[PDB]
Amino acid sequence: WDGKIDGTGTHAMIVTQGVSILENDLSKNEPESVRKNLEILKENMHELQLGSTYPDYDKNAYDLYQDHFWDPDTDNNFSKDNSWYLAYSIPDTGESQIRKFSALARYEWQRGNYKQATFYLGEAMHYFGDIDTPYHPANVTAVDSAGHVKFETFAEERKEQYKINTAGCKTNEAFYTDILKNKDFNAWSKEYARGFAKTGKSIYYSHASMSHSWDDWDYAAKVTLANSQKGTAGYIYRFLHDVSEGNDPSVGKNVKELVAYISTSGEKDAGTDDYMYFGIKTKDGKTQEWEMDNPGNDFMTGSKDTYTFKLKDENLKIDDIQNMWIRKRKYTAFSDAYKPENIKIIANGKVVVDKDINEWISGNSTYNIK
Ligand SMILES: [Zn+2]
Ligand SMILES: [Zn+2]
Repeated sequence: WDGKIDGTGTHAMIVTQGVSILENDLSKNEPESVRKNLEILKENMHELQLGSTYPDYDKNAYDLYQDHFWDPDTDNNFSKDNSWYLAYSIPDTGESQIRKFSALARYEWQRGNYKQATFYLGEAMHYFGDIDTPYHPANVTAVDSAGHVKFETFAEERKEQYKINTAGCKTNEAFYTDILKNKDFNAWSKEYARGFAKTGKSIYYSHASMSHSWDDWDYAAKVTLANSQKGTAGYIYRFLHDVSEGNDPSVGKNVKELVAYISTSGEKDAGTDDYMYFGIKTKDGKTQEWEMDNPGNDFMTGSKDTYTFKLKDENLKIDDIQNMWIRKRKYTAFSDAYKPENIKIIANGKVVVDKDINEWISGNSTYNIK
């Protein structure tokens, strides 16, 4: 979807309606906590809107051209066994970004940081809207500097006509009730989002592609924006319940993957061009290292980088992981010290490590974070 850096545009509309939807569908016997947390979200509407649009303008990433179009099965494929050379981190997908930002949002809300939490939530919804955008050609045709395409700008000038204010039922009915059943947030999200994304892919072939008429486009925008709004409301509903009832999705399950959200200091020369690795050591002495690499320029000054690591051993619990570290290895003979500001590690939907560092890492050395 289209959006603007000031928090306006299609993305912001979706997220704004996501709240109205909840405002009207929330049944009477819903817990006060859910109801009062919704009020806190509404009071931070602007932040929700800024988060909803920010990913298309984020300048603290990898200095690459934005493109938010993936095949709906990408995440599922990357999850299968064998289908990936484990020494390499897994690429970021909209599907995985929903989970990352949702985890960051929950962690922040529980520590009282509502503004930061809302922003992160908005970012999670931005990616859900994307996978719900019916645009799936092999070759993309960008029309602006933010990587948007013509279908999105077409929907943008007509966004107001596509609004909805109800999911179709009350939160005490099937749609909302089914959302709370799966205590495994990450598992639920995967199956929940694919549905919207596949329907979106189908709509692309039958209505939204460039060969279809304007009426087909208007209809495509109508049905996919309704799905996006509804789907978004469902996410926000799940979020409110998760943060209200102190719900933990990682409850006693295996850790097949770890996610690193690294904040590099804004101080001059803090970023590095040297090789960077992440590693872990179990209670039984087994170790595994991964190279943190993405298509763009990694670890830039003041950047916020993301790396997904798939484990060899799929039968380890979070507690079995004793140590965690990052390691630098010289690319050239010239100095290129690295200064990370903060490092968060996520496992099964929960922020298990939140560490401020603000220390220089030089030469070929290892910095332990746990
Ligand atoms: Zn978008
Ligand atoms: Zn986007």
